[PDB]
Amino acid sequence: MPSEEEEKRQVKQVAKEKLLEQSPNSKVQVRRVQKQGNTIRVELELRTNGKKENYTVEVERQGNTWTVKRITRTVGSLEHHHHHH
Repeated sequence: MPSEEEEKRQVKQVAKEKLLEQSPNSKVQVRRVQKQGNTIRVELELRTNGKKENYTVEVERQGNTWTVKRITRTVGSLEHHHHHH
């Protein structure tokens, strides 16, 4: 029986390893998970030297196997410095 509880264990592991394939110097941790039918959107948080990029590895159920639809990264823009020197 494909136990739903075990499905999180698989998907979040696939998700983190993909981010570790994109950036082996970074240490990734799970941030948020959403079961949406076949497609699980797992938000993760990838931490690096002076970087912290929130990703979303959107995985899909094809048969028994979990395939990555996309790896999304948080979009950046110019901010307003709270601290001024």
